[PDB]
Amino acid sequence: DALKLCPHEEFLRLCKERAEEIYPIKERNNRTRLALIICNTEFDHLPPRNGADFDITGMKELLEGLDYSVDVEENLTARDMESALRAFATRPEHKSSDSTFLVLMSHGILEGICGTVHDEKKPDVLLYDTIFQIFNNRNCLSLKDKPKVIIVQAARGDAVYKTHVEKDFIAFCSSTPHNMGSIFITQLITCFQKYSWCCHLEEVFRKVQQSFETPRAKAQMPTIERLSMTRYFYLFPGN
Repeated sequence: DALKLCPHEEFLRLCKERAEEIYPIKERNNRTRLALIICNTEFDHLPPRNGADFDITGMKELLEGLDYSVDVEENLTARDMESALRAFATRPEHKSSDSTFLVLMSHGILEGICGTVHDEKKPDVLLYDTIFQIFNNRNCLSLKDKPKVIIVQAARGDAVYKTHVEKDFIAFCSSTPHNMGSIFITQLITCFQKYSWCCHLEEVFRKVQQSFETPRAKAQMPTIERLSMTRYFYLFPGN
């Protein structure tokens, strides 16, 4: 229904008592949080993803309620998806932000998400590794030490340097095969609305996952992947 807000006194108490345990929050009047939604709905060689407008609308409204300015991209090839991500990573607003969200919705394979022109004979794929590399501690200094939340809906889904430089990420992934709004996005929005005022990000994700704890829904439970957060991320909605 509505995003429940965190009382300002609870925000202050938690930020004072648990300051070393949670990501710091920039004050609301000097803050310029950005979020990005990429959604592919029409493909040259894949079924359409109808009702995506409802998922986009819901996620945009949720993120704006969480005080993110939302850029929406639709129906891009893998090349253009990577371009959009690099452009977003260089935005100067991130300097005066405390965090970001990246929401990706398309068909997917194991290694990444499909662009609009993807075919099995001529693949068009944005690799997940590319996403994490674009925003890592070397390549995105303005988001360094800040939580980078990647929400992925992709139907039909040395490393020591990677472990050192890819920090403060979390990915929340649904790979439910295709067939209004999608179940994963609806549950995600409901749990943020009901719980983000009191629980940190991973507790919200766990409430989402618990909603799939039934015999017939368990196979579709979204997964937390590539977790490298060093603190807990409280959103303090309304603050």
